[PDB]
Amino acid sequence: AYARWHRSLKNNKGRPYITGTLVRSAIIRAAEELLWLNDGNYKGAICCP
RNA sequence: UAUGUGAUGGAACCUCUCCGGAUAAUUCUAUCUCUUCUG
Repeated sequence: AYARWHRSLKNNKGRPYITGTLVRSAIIRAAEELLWLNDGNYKGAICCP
C-alpha cells in the first residue's frame, strides 16, 4: 500500500510514483460510503450495489 | 511506472535494565653556574 521506487538501467536511479490501483481502490471505497449514506441516490446519480 | 468485477498495513511505542562515581591538606629552604693556563 505504499509508493514504489524506480531504477533505470542507464544510471541505476529513479523516482517514486503512485500506481493507479491505489487511487482506484480509494475512489471505490469513498464512492461506496457516499452511496450508502445517500441511500443509493446522490443528486440524481442513482446506482446499484 | 500500474492493469480493472475484491488492498482494515492508521494493522506494530525501539521498547526494557544501569548513583558521572572513586583517590588527593593550595602547600613550601639550599645554592645556582664550567673552563683555569705552565705560575
